[PDB]
Amino acid sequence: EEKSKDVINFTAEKLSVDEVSQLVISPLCGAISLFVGTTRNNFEGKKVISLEYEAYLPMAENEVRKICSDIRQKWPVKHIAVFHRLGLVPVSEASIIIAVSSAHRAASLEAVSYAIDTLKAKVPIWKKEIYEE
Amino acid sequence: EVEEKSKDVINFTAEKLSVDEVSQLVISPLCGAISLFVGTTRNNFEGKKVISLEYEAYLPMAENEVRKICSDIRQKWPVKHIAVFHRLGLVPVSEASIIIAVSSAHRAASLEAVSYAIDTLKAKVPIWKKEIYE
Repeated sequence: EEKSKDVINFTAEKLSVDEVSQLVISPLCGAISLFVGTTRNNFEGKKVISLEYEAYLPMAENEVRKICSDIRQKWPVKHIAVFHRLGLVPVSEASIIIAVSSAHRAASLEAVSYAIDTLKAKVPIWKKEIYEE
Repeated sequence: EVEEKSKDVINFTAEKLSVDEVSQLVISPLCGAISLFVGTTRNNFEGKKVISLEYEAYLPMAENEVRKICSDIRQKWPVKHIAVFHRLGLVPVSEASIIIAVSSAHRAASLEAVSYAIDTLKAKVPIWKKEIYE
């Protein structure tokens, strides 16, 4: 018997795809799907050196919990993890990592896609592009 | 605006797979999205307890089929790097038998590519799995 987990974290720290995958590991699961959001080095023509992220944390957390609850109603997932970085996120570093685990791949795949689309659509987190001055 | 040659990294190996090492292979400054799928040995199958899965790959056919998958992906979606690692031999419970990673400018490509990749690999690539019980 293993209680299912929702691990949600907003943090200024560098996100590690390894540490996050570990959080959703289970012997009852055969699939883990992940999404990693990275700072791309350009936006509409100009060179980007980093992205800066801000949020109203309480609200943001609450919205991520809604997403988790919704996921668990539509799919038989086991563990979910959602990490978002705040502050400056330099090029090629991760601003968001999501991971979901399940018995079979369909659930985890569909869950992760929904998670990322929904988070981008519904969570109060903003970004400012930092260029070269 | 440097050119960075796009990569297809395909590997069959008896070694333990690392989700970190595989993600590194598809990293790009031109990409904002990396999607991954990790296949793990589940500890049961139709009632009975499983201790490991054993995988055997018909080669080089299995490589050739993974290359087809990569080519097909690149015809429909604007992905940048693809990586497909499959472990062979005994893969104990909770360890990874397959890690697929795809990167792109934007998330739709990488999400869609990875699902297509895993479904298609399970459908078309000649790898035999035998359940090992207790």
